[PDB]
Amino acid sequence: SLRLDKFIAENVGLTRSQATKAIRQSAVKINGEIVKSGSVQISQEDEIYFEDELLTWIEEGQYFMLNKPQGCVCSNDDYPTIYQFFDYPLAGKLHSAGRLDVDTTGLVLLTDDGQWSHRITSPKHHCEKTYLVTLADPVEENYSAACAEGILLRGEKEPTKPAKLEILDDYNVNLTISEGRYHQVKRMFAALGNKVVGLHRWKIGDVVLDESLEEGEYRPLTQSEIEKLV
Amino acid sequence: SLRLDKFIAENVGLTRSQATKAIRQSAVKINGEIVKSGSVQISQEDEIYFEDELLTWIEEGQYFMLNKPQGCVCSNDDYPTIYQFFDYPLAGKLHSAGRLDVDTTGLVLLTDDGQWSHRITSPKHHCEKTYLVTLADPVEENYSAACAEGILLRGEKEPTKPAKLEILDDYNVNLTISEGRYHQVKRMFAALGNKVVGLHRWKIGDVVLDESLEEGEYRPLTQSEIEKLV
Repeated sequence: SLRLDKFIAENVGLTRSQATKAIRQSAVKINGEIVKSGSVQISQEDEIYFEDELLTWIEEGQYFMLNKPQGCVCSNDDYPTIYQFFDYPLAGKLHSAGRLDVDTTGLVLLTDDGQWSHRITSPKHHCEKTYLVTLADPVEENYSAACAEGILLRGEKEPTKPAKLEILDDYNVNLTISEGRYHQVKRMFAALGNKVVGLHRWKIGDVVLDESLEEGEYRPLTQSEIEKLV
Repeated sequence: SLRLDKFIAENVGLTRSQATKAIRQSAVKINGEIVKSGSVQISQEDEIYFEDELLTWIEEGQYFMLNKPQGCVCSNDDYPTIYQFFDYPLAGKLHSAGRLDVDTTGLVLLTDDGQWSHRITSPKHHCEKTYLVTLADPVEENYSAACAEGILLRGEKEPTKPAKLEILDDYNVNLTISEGRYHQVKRMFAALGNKVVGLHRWKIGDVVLDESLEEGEYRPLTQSEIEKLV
């Protein structure tokens, strides 16, 4: 067996200090339990989680893009999960690099590489995520400026970071955000007096969801896509 | 008349900088519409909202505690509101010091004092709120430690601040939090693998909900209670 902090540092690509801080911030679990000590000994009989993503003991280097349908979640284990779209043992070696809510559709990246996935979801790297947002009511003239300036939402201590809004038509826009607060997009438009009736992610960084993928289908990423994301 | 930013600063008790930021961040409305220009002139007849709480220009000093029932919301706007329990014009000169979701019951403080209410709900402050929480599945031994040491919720950059959990029985607990993150209580228990099926607030600071109040009933706060929340 080996130390939890050594495992987290090496598998998530963090310094021992960063791994220690993550552990202190309740970001690390052993078999579903929050663990606050980096000295705890672990083995392959243990399932290790970082920000709720299951890390594999046998990393090989696998990367995929999935077109997620509604009605399923991005957890390894109420609703079915995205792992139903993969066969075992492959399904058991993967975790996600940015989850999508149960009814949000689109681009979900799956990988067995914890260093790669963390770089993608790390706030510091502020990776851009673009969503096709369909609204119940017509877009208003103040939307673009509000998104660019930032919106102070109830339940938040800070306003949303500047986001880029692109109007497609009166009921559809593309919104690019470099963060992912709880139900952020839904809350942003609700704050503006509208309602999100459709949410589809089609881009992360410079990687676009393969439009030939039906919902539930996935394909391996190309080396170019893998490299562009980090 | 006066500038929207002067009104917000004086009424909510913010610095001119904070007021300017809140307005630019779409947290302020004039007669139900978001206004991002602090220079806009307003009269006593205009209805000003800060994060959807209706403020009062000429404060008289009213403070009440209401026992909120399920099926109603805390706002002036799908369901009936808690202001239905008040007669006009009083109902139109009050706002809350901490809102509860539609099916959450219990203690809601109503007032026309923007500074008093702001301090109670301000993220910069740490006013304690205690809830009787009923869960779908049995509570677990480690719940207390988890709440005391912090839980990292999806959508958050930092773990929840220290909270106090008291187990009452197999499906009920009292949880005291000094934070106000979006749907925090529900998300905390969801993170622990459970589900809140019942939620009743009975204490804010050292002020306890009057047990003699039937749902829908309210009473004025005593001077002692008003001061305890100062």
